[PDB]
Amino acid sequence: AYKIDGNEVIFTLWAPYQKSVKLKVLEKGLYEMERDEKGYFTITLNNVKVRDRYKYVLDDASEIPDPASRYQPEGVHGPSQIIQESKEFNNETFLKKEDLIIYEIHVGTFTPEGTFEGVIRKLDYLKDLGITAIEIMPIAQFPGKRDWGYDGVYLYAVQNSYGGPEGFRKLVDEAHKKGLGVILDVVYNHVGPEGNYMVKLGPYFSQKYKTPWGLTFNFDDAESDEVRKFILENVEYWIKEYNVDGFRLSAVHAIIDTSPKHILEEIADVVHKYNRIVIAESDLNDPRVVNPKEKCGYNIDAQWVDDFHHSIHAYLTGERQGYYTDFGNLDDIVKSYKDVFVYDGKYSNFRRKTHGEPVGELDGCNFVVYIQNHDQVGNRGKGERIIKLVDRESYKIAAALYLLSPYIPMIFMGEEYGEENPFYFFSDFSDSKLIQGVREGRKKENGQDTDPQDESTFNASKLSWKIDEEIFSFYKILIKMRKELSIACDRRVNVVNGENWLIIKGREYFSLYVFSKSSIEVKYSGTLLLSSNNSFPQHIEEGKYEFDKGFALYK
Ligand SMILES: OC[C@H]1O[C@H](O[C@H]2[C@H](O)[C@@H](O)[C@@H](O[C@H]3[C@H](O)[C@@H](O)[C@@H](O)O[C@@H]3CO)O[C@@H]2CO)[C@H](O)[C@@H](O)[C@@H]1O
Repeated sequence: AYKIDGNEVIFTLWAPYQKSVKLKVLEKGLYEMERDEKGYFTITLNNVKVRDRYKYVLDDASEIPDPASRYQPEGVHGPSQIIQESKEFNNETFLKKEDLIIYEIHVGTFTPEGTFEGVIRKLDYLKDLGITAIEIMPIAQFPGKRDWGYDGVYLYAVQNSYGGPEGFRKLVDEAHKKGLGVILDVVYNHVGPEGNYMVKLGPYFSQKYKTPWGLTFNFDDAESDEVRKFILENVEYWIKEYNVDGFRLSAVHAIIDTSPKHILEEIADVVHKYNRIVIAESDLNDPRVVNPKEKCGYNIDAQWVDDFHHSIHAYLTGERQGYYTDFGNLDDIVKSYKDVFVYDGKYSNFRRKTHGEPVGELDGCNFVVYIQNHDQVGNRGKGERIIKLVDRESYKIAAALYLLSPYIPMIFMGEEYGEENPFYFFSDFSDSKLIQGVREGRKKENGQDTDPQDESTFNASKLSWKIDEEIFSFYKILIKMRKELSIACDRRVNVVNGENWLIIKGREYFSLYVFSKSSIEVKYSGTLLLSSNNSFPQHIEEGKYEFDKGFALYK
């Protein structure tokens, strides 16, 4: 994009497809740019200040925003803007992976405001709940106001309608004062379908394959050095310019790289260079994502493990559609509890292939688990939260299973107080083809009948903030007991199961998960820390008990 250099500013556009490019500074001038042989265009200017707006005009005289824009005040087709530029950052995150309890937030819907300011207003509540890091869904500028974020199209530009650069920086600074970390969801596997102008510039995109969401970045073919650079500088930029704590990488199985060093390893190298954390959403069931270099891995800090969610959801709801077909047994939950992946190199009927690989001795803090998140709610056609799909006891049992697991737990916004509103897929394109495409694709892929482009679809997805006190208090105590029992990262657990029950015993605790009234042989003693109802004894000893449906934590 641009580099401020005392009182001058250098503009750089990578555009090998283009014979000649002009810098257009709105209400100032047009300036010819110098071309190097790799196709970078440069010009250094003296008359540019903060708030100045610009575009680049191409060979065919067409005008485009800066692909590396730091701010798009008028959206994805408007001009780019020069910004404030406080390059101020801590050399370390204070976040410790082992203490991580994550809370996923969609900014537009989290709060009536729908902005960063709205999330600042909730920091005290979040802190008090006991979360240690917030995970922000993508903020790279996308079309309109209503989008999950995965249609982001300007990787360095903070969404205008969320409050732009200033709002986000204020959010992170305020989060830090309250002792909360911020994790940014970033998308390096594709670009959204409206408002991306990189195709006219050079081979940003791979000819080699496609994601379900668009063409993917070119990391390993002709001219890919510069595209690797575009992505790697983006990770550096979020750290230095916004003092962000870490990242959640969208769909790393869709980032394909046959280079000698995988771009995923380089991504982690940048984040580790600045002592930050990265988490990968990976559908590979392959420890290489998370293995250290010495074990041939990319050394990413942790990965999402859908198998854990899927085990719990399928078993508790009886659902078997789509990917749930691969799950549904109690055994699947115990397998994920013991071995992390259910598919650790076993035939998948859903995938029609052998899937995954065992994880070895990696500790629990290489993985993140959840009973809810924006996908497991929002990719449902009716967008239902799991609260609508199981009874109250099972909801509490589910919450306990993940929050007391050895893995890093992630809470979906609202889950903790028993939110009941759906979370739908919504979008805000203005290109009529994409408007028709999204409705038709989403109806077909997801069975979504609400219109993604209809504002009511977004309004309906806003949190109500209607507190179920009994559920909220139950979450708070879970989170606190997790910390006090040193549950985190520790995979040394013993698991016994019968038909309709599970007992899980760690170093300092044991839990009873009674799915259905059962006579159970309890091999341990302890004192009761928390229970989902009042039927469990305060002190229990070794013996046989007939329990009603519920959950209890001892010791
Ligand atoms: O018509 C817009 C777009 O819709 C569909 O793509 C969306 C997916 O339906 C939706 O699930 C979401 O997918 C992202 C996940 O939510 C997220 O966790 C991440 O890891 O990766 C996914 C892609 O980034 O968002 C996409 C994009 O909006 C449809 O498949 C597309 O063809 C269509 O372009």
